[PDB]
Amino acid sequence: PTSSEQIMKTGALLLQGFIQDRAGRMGGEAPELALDPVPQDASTKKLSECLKRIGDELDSNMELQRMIAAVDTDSPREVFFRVAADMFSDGNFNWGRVVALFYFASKLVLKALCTKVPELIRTIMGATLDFLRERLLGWIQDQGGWDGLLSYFGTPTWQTVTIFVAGVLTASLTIWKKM
Repeated sequence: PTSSEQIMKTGALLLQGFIQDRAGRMGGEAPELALDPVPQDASTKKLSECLKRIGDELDSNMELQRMIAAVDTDSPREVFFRVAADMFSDGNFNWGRVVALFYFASKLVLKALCTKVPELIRTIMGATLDFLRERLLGWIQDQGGWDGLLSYFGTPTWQTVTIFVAGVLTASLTIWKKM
């Protein structure tokens, strides 16, 4: 539950489930994912549904979409890390930054699927989970695991929470664009 193995596993399945959902929206079963889909249990599915709803709102943030559409790199891992390290360089973590990270990593993977480069999939997911372990694992264990993500976004004005999620990601992309 709060074990490092469960926290890593849930992070992997959350990232996978979000990518697979967007993959299916664009191409049904056609996209070559190159990671085996894992059936999700009841608790993890609730987290995946939360991330799905936040992802849809982030998709409708114009400034953020402009910034993400502006990344066109042969090395998505390098921009992923620049954004990840900047976002968490302040040392004041909360679930909105975690969500923004998983959202941005998923978009990087989707641009690889959409360009028929399935090896970037494992590279980006590997980097995301490595970053999860090195930077975020201690804080998530302190929170009691992933369940608190659900509390964070469980309010009627979750869209106002999501302004700050989009905001922190836009700020780190602006940093990377000036690097």
